[PDB]
Amino acid sequence: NVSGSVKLWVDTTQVPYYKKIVANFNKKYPDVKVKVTQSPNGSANAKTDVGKDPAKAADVFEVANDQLGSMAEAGYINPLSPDATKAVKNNNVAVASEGVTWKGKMFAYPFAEQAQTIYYNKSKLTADDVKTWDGLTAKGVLATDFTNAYNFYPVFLSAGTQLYGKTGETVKGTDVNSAKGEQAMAWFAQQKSNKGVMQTSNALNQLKSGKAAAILDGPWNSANIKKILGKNFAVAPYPTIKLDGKDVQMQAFLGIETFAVNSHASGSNQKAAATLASFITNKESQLIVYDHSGQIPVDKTAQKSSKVASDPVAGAVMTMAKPGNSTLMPKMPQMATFWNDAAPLINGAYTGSIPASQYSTKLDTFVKNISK
Ligand SMILES: OC[C@H]1O[C@@H]2O[C@H]3[C@H](O)[C@@H](O)[C@@H](O[C@H]4[C@H](O)[C@@H](O)[C@@H](O[C@H]5[C@H](O)[C@@H](O)[C@@H](O[C@H]6[C@H](O)[C@@H](O)[C@@H](O[C@H]7[C@H](O)[C@@H](O)[C@@H](O[C@H]1[C@H](O)[C@H]2O)O[C@@H]7CO)O[C@@H]6CO)O[C@@H]5CO)O[C@@H]4CO)O[C@@H]3CO
Repeated sequence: NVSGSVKLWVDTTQVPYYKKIVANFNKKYPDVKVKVTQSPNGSANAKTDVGKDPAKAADVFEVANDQLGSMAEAGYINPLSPDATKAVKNNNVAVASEGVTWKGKMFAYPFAEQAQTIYYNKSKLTADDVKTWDGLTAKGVLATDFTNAYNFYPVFLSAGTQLYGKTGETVKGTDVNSAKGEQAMAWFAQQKSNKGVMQTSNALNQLKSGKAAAILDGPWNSANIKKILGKNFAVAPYPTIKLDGKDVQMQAFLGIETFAVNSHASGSNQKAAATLASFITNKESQLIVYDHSGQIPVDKTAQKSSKVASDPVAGAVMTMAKPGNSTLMPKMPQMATFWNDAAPLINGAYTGSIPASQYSTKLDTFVKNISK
């Protein structure tokens, strides 16, 4: 039997359908009392919302894969048991297992495969127009945010640099302090004068108002964007960009969204938390998330289901996941410093706060900063 009381943290707009998933959980585990709330500062802040006060934080909480190495090293999450690991590995696609694995051990329960794509109004741009960045932006406005390093750091990967080495595990392996890194900086700077590129803190709202023909966004907004665009909805994988005169695919990050179990819980509450985390990341639950938000399951069976297999967003995400089209977000403990420093590096190049004469210096400083 499973008994106990557990608190579950999800994002604000996910609460209604996680209550449905928890109702399904309670059909099987009637004696577990679950309280579902939104998290204090959203899934993007999980490591900080938990770490501020582990005993007060949720027992099961939503967290993206990049945060897991920090939380594992800090002791906030324990490794999954051998049986739990076996189930994650058997049930989900390989990149989901890689996403939750730190130094050979799994630390979370994966549920969604995330890659940004182009979402666009097909009455304003054609499928051919969206194949190249310059061609798209010559024909319509793409709204985006150069202050968000998740959006734009992968241009450095398109440029041929590595982030924490070959597989994202090498502390000193970021090599953007190079001519290749400068090519990416120059690309950001070029976009400031591209009249088809609109800087905004809310690209989705510019799509909704009709001021943008296209945005870069992820599958957490798939259903939202389908509603906004209606019969004009279209999606495509990321386009090519020109770096040093060559056309190369513009990358996105590949992220894996997960639930983790707070290591504070003990006794029956710990068992209940692990059971809940397994359940809410199972195939049925992933498909409920898909039905509501359009997020893409990591479950092998769910991905091949007719419903997901026919969704154009799923197809674009599966393209994005291929080598060369994205890179899995690393999960080094240094990732907080990486994100903090990457955003001003990129935005400084875009706005001109960092002029070309400073690219090499700033990239050298960046590598030192993120490699401690
Ligand atoms: O912008 C939307 C976001 O805004 C608000 O969050 C605050 C947040 O509370 C602050 O802590 C801070 O965020 C920091 C993070 O703390 C820091 O870790 C880092 O974040 C990086 C993430 O760790 C990394 O995973 C990735 O984030 C992706 C993520 O993988 C995607 O799943 C997707 O996340 C969605 C979130 O799950 C969701 O909560 C919401 O996020 C809000 C948040 O709720 C709100 O309170 O929507 C997003 C999708 O739009 O996308 C994110 C990328 O945006 O990359 C980030 C780095 O970009 O750095 C951030 C920023 O410095 O600040 C934000 C407000 O800016």
